Amino acid sequence: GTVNWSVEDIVKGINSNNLESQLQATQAARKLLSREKQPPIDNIIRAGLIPKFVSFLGKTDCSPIQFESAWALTNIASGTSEQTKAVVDGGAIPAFISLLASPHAHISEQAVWALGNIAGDGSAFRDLVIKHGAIDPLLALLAVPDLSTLACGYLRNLTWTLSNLCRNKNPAPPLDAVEQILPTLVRLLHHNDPEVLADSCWAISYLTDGPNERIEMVVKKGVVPQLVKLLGATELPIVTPALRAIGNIVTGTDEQTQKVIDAGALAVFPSLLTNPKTNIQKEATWTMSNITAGRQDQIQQVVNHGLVPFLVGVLSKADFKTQKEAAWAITNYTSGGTVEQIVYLVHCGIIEPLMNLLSAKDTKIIQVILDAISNIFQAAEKLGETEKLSIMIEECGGLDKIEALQRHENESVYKASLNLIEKYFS
Ligand SMILES: NCCCC[C@H](NC(=O)c1ccc(-c2cccnc2)cc1)C(N)=O
Repeated sequence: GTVNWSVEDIVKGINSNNLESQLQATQAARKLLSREKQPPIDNIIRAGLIPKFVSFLGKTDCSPIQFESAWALTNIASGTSEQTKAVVDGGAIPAFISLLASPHAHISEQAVWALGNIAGDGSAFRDLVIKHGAIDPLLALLAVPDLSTLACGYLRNLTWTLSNLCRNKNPAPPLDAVEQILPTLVRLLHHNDPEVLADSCWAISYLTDGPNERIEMVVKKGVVPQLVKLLGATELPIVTPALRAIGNIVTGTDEQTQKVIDAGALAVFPSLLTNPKTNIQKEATWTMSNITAGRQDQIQQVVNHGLVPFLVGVLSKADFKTQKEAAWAITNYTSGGTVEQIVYLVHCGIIEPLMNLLSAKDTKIIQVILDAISNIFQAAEKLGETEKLSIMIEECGGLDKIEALQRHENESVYKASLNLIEKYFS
């Protein structure tokens, strides 16, 4: 029927003066554009078909050509930026917005998906979608008493598009737009479908990526407890964005950080710090590094929850990137912690795995480690145990690693090494 038409025929039919010939060629185009290996998007664009497609969006009298041209356009809009641009340039954005209120759910859904791909392309288009007024009719589609009545795929599409309106930076989305979408986002975050949950979490993790004021608008809606609950999901696609949102939040103030701790976050971290998926373990250790950068009573909760031996663990054996996150966690802990907390850290076994990392050929981790070693001696000098410490470090090959660092490209490293040898050794 409409399968494997040539571009030339599609053009011939869409140009005819026959609504039905056009409908038939438009469907042909959509099937061509829907093929999986190398769909001829640029050939379609070159033939000048986008303006014609955009006009069919307005044919309210012919519902099926609306759907078909919507789907065709959608396929193109899901390609490169240049391709997405051609769709926007054809004037698709207000036309798609008008279709959100289509009586046919298939058509309105298709518009949702298309606005999703356009906003998702980048900041400028995101903000252009918003200016043309997309947010209200998108939100209106979710104004039902119970989200469970909505079609499963329909609801996944809306959540996904909403998350693209939250998605990029430089600039971050308009404050006024974020405040408008957030209440519905809080609600989706409570909906019982794994995909809606994942997408909602991604949205929140976009909105929490930035300055503390941004973090505050989110934290103020009270989602932190639901984020922590989702942190313990079995589904890795829910846990990955939940962990990102949580990690973003603890880069903010001490008070925003305390919210995460109070919600029970720290109880999930023994799993997260030993998680078999390498990126979850990396994210969890980074998150820990921002927590040890906080208050002394916050360091104490890390301590109280038994997470210090997990940090020793990560430092001892992990992906190198995760180990560097572990280094930062320790330098932060040591610089801001009390003497008793630094003493405990050494009692848990921090020194040897710390020294083994001096071997690493990465200049900035070495300074982080040196930074941390110094902070520990400073605790020891308050207790006059600097000597006993020296021996620990010397027993586990720590000095051979420290002495070797003078013969080193960087001399902020050599100067840090230098000082340590004189001040605390013979
Ligand atoms: N109370 C001691 C906190 C240490 C100082 C404090 N530093 C931090 O908060 C911090 C510094 C560095 C990092 C970090 C950097 C690179 C990778 N992973 C973590 C995370 C947090 C500051 N710049 O104000």
